[PDB]
This record gives sequence, structure tokens and C-alpha cells, in this order.
Amino acid sequence: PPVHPFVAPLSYLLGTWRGQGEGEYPTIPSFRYGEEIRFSHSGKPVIAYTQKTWKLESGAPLLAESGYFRPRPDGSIEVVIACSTGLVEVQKGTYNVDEQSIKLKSDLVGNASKVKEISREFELVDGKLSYVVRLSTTTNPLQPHLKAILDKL
Amino acid sequence: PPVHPFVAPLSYLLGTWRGQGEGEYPTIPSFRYGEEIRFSHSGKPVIAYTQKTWKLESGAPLLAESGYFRPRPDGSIEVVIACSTGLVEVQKGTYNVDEQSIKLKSDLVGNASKVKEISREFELVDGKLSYVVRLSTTTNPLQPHLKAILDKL
Ligand code: MNH
Ligand code: MNH
Repeated sequence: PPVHPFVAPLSYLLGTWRGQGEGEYPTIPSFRYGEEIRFSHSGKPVIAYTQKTWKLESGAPLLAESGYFRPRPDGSIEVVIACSTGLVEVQKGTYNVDEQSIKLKSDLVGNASKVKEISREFELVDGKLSYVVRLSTTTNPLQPHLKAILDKL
Repeated sequence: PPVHPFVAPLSYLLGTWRGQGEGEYPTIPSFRYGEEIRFSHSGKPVIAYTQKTWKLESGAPLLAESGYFRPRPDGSIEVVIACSTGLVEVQKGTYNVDEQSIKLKSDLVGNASKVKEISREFELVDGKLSYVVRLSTTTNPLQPHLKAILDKL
């Protein structure tokens, strides 16, 4: 199906991406992981998102998440994500065509024992997809947790 | 990868399913749809769920959802779902091995303008996957909205 007019400004996402990331938080040792993301669509004003992570050395599965990105022509966007850990997120924010960036902060984080807010920021950098995930808890303010860079396949 | 011991009691779900459903609610005309579901896993105590619906006559896409089922050996289960409409759900309940049923009710429905609670109940009936989705709003009590039967492919 043709790309919906609301999806077209984010058409640079469509496809599959693979790369590597690093995680950290004040309470844990830093770690690395592999990551794969697919963005797809079915002609609606929605982009399907599906992701997985693995251990770099072996390919052993780690986690997975999936959801939907809903951009609008005013530059606003809402993203919903379900995670294999048992969390859900409602993310809201904006996208910027000139910067090829997407900036999101959570309206809600569901079913979490400790996490309070999550922000997710994407940028296309020399054709590669970069992001940063930040998270807070009741006692740790919003701060970096994950960052990755992925090549388009 | 081998099926995780927590997933094994629900191994009857694993695969792809296709069939048809019907929708209704006091405020809308009844409708029919096609549906496809895939349940998969990666050796963790989690089953990935991915679903889509379409118009019967043409195959034209309607909606999609996806998430994760997390069963535990005491018979409890938690399910998280993100939907292409922009909703998320945290579902909790139980599964019953002798009945091949799963009964869930929402702890939380996120980003909904009108929906308050959702229940989802699955049953394997002569090898076919049946479900009922019920929903409430502030003014309409919990009641049937969707029901479908799918054949295993
Ligand atoms: C967005 C999703 C996401 C959320 C909300 C998240 C949240 C957390 C929270 C909360 C903690 C523990 C902090 C505390 O103060 O006790 C933690 C730690 C950790 N996380 Mn992560 N994390 C990921 C993504 C996330 N993690 C991914 C993806 C991976 C790897 C593929 C990963 C790997 C870890 C590891 C490893 C730890 C350390 C183990 C632990 O303390 O639980 N992660
Ligand atoms: C679980 C997910 C799910 C939820 C929370 C849901 C919720 C609703 C709500 C709320 C309404 C409007 C009721 C009101 O009182 O105004 C409505 C109507 C409707 N729904 Mn459904 N619905 C689906 C699944 C869902 N629907 C699926 C799947 C389809 C089709 C593939 C579908 C098709 C419809 C149609 C068609 C209408 C009528 C249009 C409307 O009033 O918006 N649906």
C-alpha cells in the first residue's frame, strides 16, 4: 500500500536496522548489547515498530518490544510500546523534519515496579539511527540508561 | 530455542491462526472482520503476540496490535498489549490447563478517550482459538465488544 500522508515525513525510518548499544544506571554495572529494529506500515497513519536485543558475543536473546508510532502533520507524535519485561509506555512528543529527530516523553509507564518516567529520543545521523533512552525512578531523576546506533540494512 | 518451562503449558498457542470475528456495542452497528494472530517465543518465559484485522471482502487492512504474554507456574499470567489505535493495556488473570483457557482483565488501559476497562478471554475449542473481548466506558458497563474464532494454520 502507499505510504499514508501522515507517515511520509518519517519514511526514512521504514526498513530494518541493526547495530549495538550500551546501558548504564547509577545502581548497575554498564553493559553492551546488539539491537535490531523494524519499522513497517500498512497504509494507515501508523508505523509498526518491532525491536529485539541480544548478547553481542553469542547472539543469545535478551529482550524485545513492539508498538506503534502515530505522527501527525503538525509535528506531534504519539508512540505506544509494550515490552517483553511486562511494561507498557505511552510516549508523546514531536518530530522535526529538518533535524530528522523524534523527541518523546512518557505520559504513562504501566506495570513498572520502579520506573516512573521514560524519555526516548531518536536522531538520524549520517544515515544511521541513533537513540537515547532516559529513565527515572522515585529516587533517581531522569537520566541516561540506553544509547544505541543502528545501520540501515 | 527450547520452550521455556513457564511457556510450555501454553505451547498450544504457538503458531499462526486465522479466522473471522464480529464486533458490537450499544452505540454502534455490528460489524465483521478477518483476523490473524501469531504467537512465538525466543526461549524466555514470554510469548510474543502479534495480530491484525482486515475487511472480509477485500482484505483491506483495519487494525493491528502486539504484545507479550507472561505465564507463571501458579497459573497466573500478565499480558501487555500495544494497539495501532494508540491504546495500551496491562491485562492480568489466570490460565487453566484442563480447560485450555486464559481469562484476563485490565489493570490499566492507557491513552484511551472513552474505554475504562477491557477483559479478554481465550478458549481452545476443538482445536480452534476462540476469544471474547469485553469493554466498559464511564457510562457503559463491561459487556461484549468482539468475538472471534480462528483456525490454526
Ligand atoms: C525502555 C525499557 C527499559 C526500562 C524501563 C529499563 C529499566 C531498568 C531498571 C528500572 C533497572 C534497575 C534499576 C534500579 O534502580 O534498580 C534496569 C537495569 C538493567 N537493565 Mn534496563 N535494559 C533494557 C531496557 C530497559 N530497562 C534493555 C533493552 C536491556 C538489555 C538488552 C537492559 C538491561 C539491563 C540490565 C542488564 C540491568 C541490570 C540488572 C538489574 O538490576 O535488573 N533497567
Ligand atoms: C481491544 C481493542 C478495542 C478497543 C478498546 C475498542 C473500542 C471501541 C470504542 C470505545 C468504540 C466506540 C464506542 C463508544 O461508546 O463511542 C468502538 C467502536 C468501533 N470499533 Mn472497536 N474495534 C476493534 C477493537 C477495539 N475497539 C477492532 C479490532 C475492530 C475492527 C478490526 C474494531 C471496530 C470498531 C468499529 C468499526 C467501531 C464503530 C466506529 C466508532 O464508533 O468509532 N470500539
